[PDB]
Amino acid sequence: KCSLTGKWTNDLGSNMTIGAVNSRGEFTGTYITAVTATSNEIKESPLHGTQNTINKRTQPTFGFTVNWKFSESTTVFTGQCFIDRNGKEVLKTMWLLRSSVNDIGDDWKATRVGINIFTRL
Amino acid sequence: KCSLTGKWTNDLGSNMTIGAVNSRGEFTGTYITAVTATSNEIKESPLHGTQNTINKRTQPTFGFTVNWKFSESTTVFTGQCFIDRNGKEVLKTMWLLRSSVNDIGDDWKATRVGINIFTRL
Amino acid sequence: KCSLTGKWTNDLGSNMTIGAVNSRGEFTGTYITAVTATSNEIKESPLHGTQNTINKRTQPTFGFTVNWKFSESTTVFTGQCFIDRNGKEVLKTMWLLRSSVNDIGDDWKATRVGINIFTRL
Amino acid sequence: KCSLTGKWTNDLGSNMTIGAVNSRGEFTGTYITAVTATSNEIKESPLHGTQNTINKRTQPTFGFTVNWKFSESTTVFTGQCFIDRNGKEVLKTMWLLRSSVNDIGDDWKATRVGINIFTRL
Ligand SMILES: *[C@@H]1O[C@H](CO)[C@@H](O[C@@H]2O[C@H](CO)[C@@H](O)[C@H](O)[C@H]2NC(C)=O)[C@H](O)[C@H]1NC(C)=O
Ligand SMILES: *[C@@H]1O[C@H](CO)[C@@H](O[C@@H]2O[C@H](CO)[C@@H](O)[C@H](O)[C@H]2NC(C)=O)[C@H](O)[C@H]1NC(C)=O
Ligand SMILES: *[C@@H]1O[C@H](CO)[C@@H](O[C@@H]2O[C@H](CO)[C@@H](O)[C@H](O)[C@H]2NC(C)=O)[C@H](O)[C@H]1NC(C)=O
Ligand SMILES: *[C@@H]1O[C@H](CO)[C@@H](O[C@@H]2O[C@H](CO)[C@@H](O)[C@H](O)[C@H]2NC(C)=O)[C@H](O)[C@H]1NC(C)=O
Ligand SMILES: CC1(C)CC(NC(=O)CCCCC[C@@H]2SC[C@@H]3NC(=O)N[C@@H]32)CC(C)(C)N1O
Ligand SMILES: CC1(C)CC(NC(=O)CCCCC[C@@H]2SC[C@@H]3NC(=O)N[C@@H]32)CC(C)(C)N1O
Ligand SMILES: CC1(C)CC(NC(=O)CCCCC[C@@H]2SC[C@@H]3NC(=O)N[C@@H]32)CC(C)(C)N1O
Ligand SMILES: CC1(C)CC(NC(=O)CCCCC[C@@H]2SC[C@@H]3NC(=O)N[C@@H]32)CC(C)(C)N1O
Repeated sequence: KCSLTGKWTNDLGSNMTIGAVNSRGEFTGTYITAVTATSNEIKESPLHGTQNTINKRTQPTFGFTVNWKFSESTTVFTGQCFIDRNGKEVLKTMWLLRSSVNDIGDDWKATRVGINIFTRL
Repeated sequence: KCSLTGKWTNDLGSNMTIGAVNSRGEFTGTYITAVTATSNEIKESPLHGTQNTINKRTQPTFGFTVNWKFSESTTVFTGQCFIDRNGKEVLKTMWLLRSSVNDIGDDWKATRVGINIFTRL
Repeated sequence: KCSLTGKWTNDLGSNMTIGAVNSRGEFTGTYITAVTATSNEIKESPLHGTQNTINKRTQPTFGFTVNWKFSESTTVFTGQCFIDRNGKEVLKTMWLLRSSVNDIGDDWKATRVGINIFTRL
Repeated sequence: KCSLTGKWTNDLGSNMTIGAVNSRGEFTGTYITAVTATSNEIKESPLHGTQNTINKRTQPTFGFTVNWKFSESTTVFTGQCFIDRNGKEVLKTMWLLRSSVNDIGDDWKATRVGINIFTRL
């Protein structure tokens, strides 16, 4: 099975624990990033997301928001669960990192984009 | 004030109602998209997200996930609330749309990106 | 007609002059950005791109690279030319801004994404 | 050295040959994609780009446009050359794929985003 519940780790070394997914596809969890651009100490951050429940797909899409507890930014992840050739689950995700800008004129430079690959711990 | 709670509409005509934001910055709501690539009839979809609570910023960043009830995809929004020159609130967001792909080999083509500007209704 | 040749201006106030498009769809030009995150003075920068010519579409897709002459970054634009409801040409583009990072470990944070809308001057 | 000139292959199996980079940082080449969403047979496609020449960086940023000869879309790549721990050259790139849409109302769904990692052949 390819279930979001459990512990995950991505290619950067970030930790991710996801709790039970309810009948509506909602789940919470904690995110421990290995990499930060801030000068603050990294701290465990809550994550909230949902997984698509249409058709009850064996590899449903999902998204979640990480509310960083040491930064003023927000990252959103979206991706899908895959059972690779071997039979091990993989989460392929793309993310957007939103920085805080003091002016709406600086908004053009506030969004970063990137990918992450999560495997089970 | 620039508060996510209330009704919003974006440049595509999509509706968005966000409920109260709790002390942890979590909020739920419903999303009614005006535009769909599916052949299904559009339907109101739940959204879940959080807004950054670090520093009590008057224009905090936020992210939320839309779990489409008529599609098998997931969209994640991230952006910031702005009080423009006049004094009207604006949400500047970028989003990722994740489609469902049956194979991990098709994963490269599953993510769309775009922007939305939300104003109060 | 919706031809890339000529002068353009986007929602940020950036200037853009595109030269003739050759039979292979290649074109050069200059880009004058109104907004910069650097402390350097902005300077006119060359751009190089091509436009798709597969079906001689009235609104072909295109892409080009801006090689900033005052920054160490690179921006790539991709979009399409549209003849809007009125009859005025519009270029709808999305871009990626690549910053220079000293280490491959910092590569995750080096890419920005955003949109631009160009109208004729 | 980390020079764009030569042959490259990415994680999808796509081929890439880049010619000499001139004093202005311009280069051409051909791109052979392993993966296509079209029903057409894949064909070698020209690419045009430039690499940043500011500061004579040993790992300068670059961008290029692929003008697909079998599709009506355009892909733009932007990234940086890295000399990894061992001594291998790696191109870390993000790309935007622009599809052709008949109407400006469909423009919201026309852009895909993704990453590619290129190693020397
Ligand atoms: C992600 O989770 C893994 C699994 O626990 C963490 O790896 C362990 O980290 C501790 C920290 O001292 C080490 O003592 C263990 O030996 C590590 N185990 C393995 C198997 O590597 C990892 O630290 C977590 N990532 C982050 C950023 O906290
Ligand atoms: C977004 O919300 C607005 C505000 O209610 C909707 O606009 C109304 O739509 C109804 C539908 O028949 C019309 O009767 C009203 O005249 C509209 N009011 C205004 C001020 O335009 C709009 O339909 C919503 N968008 C979607 C996609 O449902
Ligand atoms: C983009 O092009 C426009 C058109 O020339 C520029 O607007 C002019 O800028 C000069 C600069 O002093 C003014 O004197 C003119 O009055 C402006 N004309 C209009 C119609 O606004 C604009 O400056 C260019 N953008 C950048 C960033 O250089
Ligand atoms: C990318 O380049 C490599 C290197 O030539 C190609 O790999 C060869 O493909 C031919 C095709 O029949 C095989 O006969 C060789 O055995 C392959 N060599 C290796 C080392 O794998 C590859 O085909 C190219 N990719 C694409 C999409 O054409
Ligand atoms: C603007 C920038 C570059 C980013 C901001 N910093 C942060 O957002 C740190 C919070 C942790 C982000 C972890 C991302 S999230 C996606 C990816 N996947 C993963 O595991 N880690 C990364 C603010 C400052 C100003 C410091 N800097 O400069
Ligand atoms: C693959 C593609 C193109 C997309 C998929 N369709 C959907 O995801 C429809 C669900 C509503 C999305 C609304 C987006 S969300 C961001 C933006 N902002 C806004 O208001 N609307 C848009 C699946 C199919 C196969 C049908 N097609 O083909
Ligand atoms: C990392 C960051 C934020 C960006 C880098 N700066 C630059 O890239 C300036 C070069 C001009 C870019 C213009 C973009 S391009 C797309 C968009 N459309 C438009 O017209 N303008 C904008 C480097 C530094 C470190 C200074 N900062 O910090
Ligand atoms: C809309 C969509 C999904 C895409 C369009 N197809 C193409 O653009 C095929 C041209 C080759 C693209 C190769 C990309 S480029 C970045 C990445 N890196 C790599 O090596 N390959 C991939 C049109 C149609 C309608 C067919 N489909 O549906």
